[PDB]
Amino acid sequence: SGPVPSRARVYTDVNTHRPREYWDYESHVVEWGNQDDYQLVRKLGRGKYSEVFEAINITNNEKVVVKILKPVKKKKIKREIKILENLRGGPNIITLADIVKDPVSRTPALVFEHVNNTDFKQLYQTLTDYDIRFYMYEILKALDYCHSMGIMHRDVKPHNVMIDHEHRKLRLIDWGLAEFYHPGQEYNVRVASRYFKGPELLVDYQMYDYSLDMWSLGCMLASMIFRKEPFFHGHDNYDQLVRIAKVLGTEDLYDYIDKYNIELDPRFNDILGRHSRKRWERFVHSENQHLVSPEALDFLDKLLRYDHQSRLTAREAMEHPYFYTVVKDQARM
Ligand SMILES: Brc1ccc(Br)c2[nH]nnc12
Ligand SMILES: Brc1ccc(Br)c2[nH]nnc12
Ligand SMILES: [Cl-]
Ligand code: NA
Repeated sequence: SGPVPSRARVYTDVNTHRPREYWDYESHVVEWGNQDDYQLVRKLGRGKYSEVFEAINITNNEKVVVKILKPVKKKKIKREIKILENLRGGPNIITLADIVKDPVSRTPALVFEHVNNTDFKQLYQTLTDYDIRFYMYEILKALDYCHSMGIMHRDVKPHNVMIDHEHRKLRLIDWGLAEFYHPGQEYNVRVASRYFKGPELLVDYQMYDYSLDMWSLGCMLASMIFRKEPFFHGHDNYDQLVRIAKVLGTEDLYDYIDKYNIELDPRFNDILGRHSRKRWERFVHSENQHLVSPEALDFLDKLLRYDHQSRLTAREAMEHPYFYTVVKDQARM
């Protein structure tokens, strides 16, 4: 028999209740602007799918970020545009300002309202306890928002969090792997960066949901409170599940496999072995103990579960005692 079907615990049917045109990005008609409205100033970065530049809008002299898309399926480009348009104005979501083509090359580009190219990866191994809680809460605002809008990011990692530490402002960027959640849809498991991949991706369980982002968030949290980058340090996608199994234990892994009737790749048969579930105290030492509290460990434990349905939702996470002082200070301000 096949894998047991799965549904999101929250925001299950939000796209069903929308007009077709909200989520049917293949049918979306883009009005392409003129990249000659922008002059590129300098290169910020370069991923697999894009080169990113600081630029000037010559019309209003405003600084913007231009993301030149490396050639790719028209389908992926419409998906990213539609998701960015749907989420525009959401808390801690990057703002799409324009969609343009170079008049000569006809290469498509996305124009975003300016953010500094200071990613969380550059800052997140040097934060105070309070600032980890503060920025984690800001990321949760973006995730609860996109999940509530029927979208999963699928590439949550420190590089995709841009932070202005001076102004205590955060933006979740790079929506190029994001998808719409539809109940019963089987998704591509070749998403996310190795160290942040949820167990569903690693065992090829395709009927996943928003909870994938909550695993990635747990990987980030573990890295930061333990000063261990990355927390799960696999050599490849097979060894990645072994690194998880040595922490979360094999009993819960095989119970998860059984629960969803997952057909485990035979490569796993000799490498997973037999491992106890480790107490988090095992990762605490003199250099990180100031970042680790009962609150932090209780919260982390409820993000890093094999069973995607078990993980906290973004809103449940925001309700956790770990954030009580952040929530109190926000109200005060
Ligand atoms: Br690097 C970098 C900086 C700002 C934005 Br907005 C980005 N989007 N993708 N990569 C980005
Ligand atoms: Br990095 C970064 C993040 C969020 C905001 Br809002 C920013 N404004 N300038 N630079 C920013
Ligand atoms: Cl990263
Ligand atoms: Na401590």
